Amino acid sequence: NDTSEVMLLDTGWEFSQSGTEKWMPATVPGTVHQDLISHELLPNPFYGMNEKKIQWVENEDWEYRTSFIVSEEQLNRDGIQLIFEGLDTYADVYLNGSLLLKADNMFVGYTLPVKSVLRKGENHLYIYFHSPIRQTLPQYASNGFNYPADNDHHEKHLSVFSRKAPYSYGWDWGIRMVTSGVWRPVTLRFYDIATISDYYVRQLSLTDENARLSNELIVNQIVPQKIPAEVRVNVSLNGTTVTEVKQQVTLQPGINHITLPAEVTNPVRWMPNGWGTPTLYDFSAQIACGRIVAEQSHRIGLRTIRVVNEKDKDGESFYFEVNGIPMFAKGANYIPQDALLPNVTTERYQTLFRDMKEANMNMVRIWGGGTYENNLFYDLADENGILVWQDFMFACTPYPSDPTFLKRVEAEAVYNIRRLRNHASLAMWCGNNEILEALKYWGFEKKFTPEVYQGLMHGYDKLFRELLPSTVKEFDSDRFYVHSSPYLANWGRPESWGTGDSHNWGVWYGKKPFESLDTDLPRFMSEFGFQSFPEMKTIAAFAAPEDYQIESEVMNAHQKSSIGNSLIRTYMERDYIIPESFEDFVYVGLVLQGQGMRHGLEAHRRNRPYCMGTLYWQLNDSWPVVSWSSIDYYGNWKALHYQAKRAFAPVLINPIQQNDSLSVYLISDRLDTMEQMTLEMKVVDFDGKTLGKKIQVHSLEVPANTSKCVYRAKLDGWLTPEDCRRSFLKLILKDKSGHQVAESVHFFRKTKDLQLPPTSVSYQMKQTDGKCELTLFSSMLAKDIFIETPLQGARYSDNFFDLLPGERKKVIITSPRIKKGELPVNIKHIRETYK
Ligand SMILES: OC[C@@H]1[C@@H](O)[C@H](O)[C@H](O)c2nccn21
Ligand SMILES: [Br-]
Ligand SMILES: [Br-]
Ligand SMILES: [Br-]
Ligand SMILES: [Br-]
Ligand SMILES: [Br-]
Ligand SMILES: [Br-]
Ligand SMILES: [Br-]
Ligand SMILES: [Br-]
Ligand SMILES: [Br-]
Ligand SMILES: [Cl-]
Ligand SMILES: [Cl-]
Ligand SMILES: [Cl-]
Ligand SMILES: [Cl-]
Repeated sequence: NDTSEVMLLDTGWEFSQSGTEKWMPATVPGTVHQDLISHELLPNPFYGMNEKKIQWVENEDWEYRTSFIVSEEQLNRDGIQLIFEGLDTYADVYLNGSLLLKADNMFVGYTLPVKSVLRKGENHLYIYFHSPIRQTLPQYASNGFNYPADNDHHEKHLSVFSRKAPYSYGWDWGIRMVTSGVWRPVTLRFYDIATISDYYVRQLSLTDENARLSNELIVNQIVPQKIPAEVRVNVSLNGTTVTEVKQQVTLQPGINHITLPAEVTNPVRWMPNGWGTPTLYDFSAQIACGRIVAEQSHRIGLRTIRVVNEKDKDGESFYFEVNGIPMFAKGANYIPQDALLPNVTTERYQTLFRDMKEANMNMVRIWGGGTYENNLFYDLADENGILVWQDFMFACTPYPSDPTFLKRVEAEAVYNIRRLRNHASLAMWCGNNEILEALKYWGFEKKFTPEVYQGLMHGYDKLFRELLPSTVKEFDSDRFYVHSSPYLANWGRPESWGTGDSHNWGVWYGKKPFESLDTDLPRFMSEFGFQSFPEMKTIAAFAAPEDYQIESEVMNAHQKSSIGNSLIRTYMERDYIIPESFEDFVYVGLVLQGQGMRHGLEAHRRNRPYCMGTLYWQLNDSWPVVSWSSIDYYGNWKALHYQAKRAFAPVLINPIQQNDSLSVYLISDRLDTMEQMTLEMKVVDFDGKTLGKKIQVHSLEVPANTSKCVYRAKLDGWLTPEDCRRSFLKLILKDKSGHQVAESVHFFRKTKDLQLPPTSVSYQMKQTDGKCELTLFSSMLAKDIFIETPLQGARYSDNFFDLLPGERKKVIITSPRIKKGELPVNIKHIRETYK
């Protein structure tokens, strides 16, 4: 790209527990915990009872040192900057006897001029990480109250005083690992003349005919002379130049602001997953001085995203309009992929997005108790067509709002807004998670004096209704901001449900049946969820076999909600026979979470346009644990992920049965209307025999982006109560010429009420390496089958599906670990779980 040289400061690091004077190799980027693990100085934090055994680390200070060589020639570059992309958290950075920086914000990158401090030959970098605990003890002691951050698993809730990942202090699905270290990359850049400080591609307008852009550059010129330069912007697509623009300047010492207009005629639009291609242009900005001294590029998607949040007859709408078209949101809430962030590899990020794209998602919420994710994450969003709802990193508690804290947050907000604002995927900012809800409804007013309660309320506005929205207005002015999710709606207050987004925790915390999701509807569901134990191979990764009960102390260990086990059983008993064995119980819990949650995903799509989106809680896990996730820590899809994929299908046949009657809806998120369609249904018993005749509804239309009822029949006089216990409804949708475009299966009774016949799923297996093709067969219905393998991270073409009486079913299992010579397979189904 340009004449600069970058040195990656990523080898030869050592670390030491302060005071010990003992030093050992470290891996950077990394964490103090991981460095210790690598030297068997801590046990596997995720195993067994090890949480309590690793806590001591957070009471210690930790130092990091590296040496590097700089040549005479490098020292004669005009400028040299040391960039820290992340320091967790209170870090005194020393280079060659100079204190360059007192870092105090995990979420901030720092760029430091170092030429004048560097020496020819060897150079010594030394970082002192103050314990974030010991650092904030005195701050907590000055405060005279304890903030109500219940997810902070310590008597003193110190999390709130630090700009550090909230979940690192513990969460209701997470381990407490209050770590430190150089958590993103360290780079030393040697350069001439200037660097591009920021390159913002600002979209001014977009029509089918023309995209107008403003290319906004901040150049930091490091020499004392005035430098004539030419600024060049090349717009390209797939390696071919689309437009090129050019601007003569004379760069002054310090910051220069340069703006160059560019246009793209007949622009190829970036579209979300399901609606077309996630087209990305390449925008390259160069500073040319006679040599290209500086260059920076962004991949740019050309699209409009408008969040429509307006008063209406139903209350206040909350929806996303994309490229002019109201887009029903289908997705999940995302949390950190690990307790130790630098352990999340490029491959792990790629697989997560594959999992989202494959489940037909078009949106993800990066929830406020994690981090502002790394550049890769948003790059993957961009190229997978997934819209991104970005919370600022505040969750579930009120926070300080003193001048100095607000200054720190302002830096963090400016840094990440500029970092993220060029991404096609970025759709909106949200000030926090559930803080206004908490302040209003979680009983804080009986916990604090009236004066401190008032200070919390005034402090709320300072941060979330003044500082954050005004910063977004300044630096990202065409992006929506909302102060909180949920902004008004509260799950115990039906009158508030028509106003904006909902976290419906009536299911789970309120003990409400899954069927309540058909009647308790939001304008937009930004959270709802249900826990499940992960499958046995994940349990085995943290527990010995003597530990495989629900309430072993092990298992308790890996259940951070406190309530969760009894809720699971309470809900399971409503719909299923509770199995006697721990492993059968784990299996039925996976089925339960998949079935109840997908009934909600279905209600929300069915009730469009009243409801315009659904993001379940939660996509993923940070470690081996019992949680609300659809994918466990090892990347195994639970039933819920397969069920999310089905419920998010572009076209879906949705049968819904209430008050002894059946409706069938056809739901489409396609951009085109389907015409001359036939819905075909037939009642089949568990032995495979059709009851009565096929039912045909011909001449159906399925308009773009609609949910519509095409069929209703009462059960009474159609099927007897015994038929209902003994048969299912198969439903297929076909075009004019009889091509199948969709299919569903419907059961008339709760699973515990079904007269399931004893049966064996037999299978044939054809195994090559990387691969296992299974052909399954059962003469009778096998209900909710789980094809279970011991192979961590094995991917399946399908799983957690009903194998229909007599119907062959092909399933492909893939894994890099499958060898050309036989994969262990155990097939479970509902009837086996009880006598
Ligand atoms: O309890 C599970 C999850 C939390 O992990 C997370 O804070 C989320 O915002 C939420 N709201 C209600 C419950 N939940
Ligand atoms: Br410099
Ligand atoms: Br600099
Ligand atoms: Br200027
Ligand atoms: Br990174
Ligand atoms: Br108080
Ligand atoms: Br606001
Ligand atoms: Br137990
Ligand atoms: Br019913
Ligand atoms: Br069902
Ligand atoms: Cl261990
Ligand atoms: Cl940046
Ligand atoms: Cl139903
Ligand atoms: Cl059986």
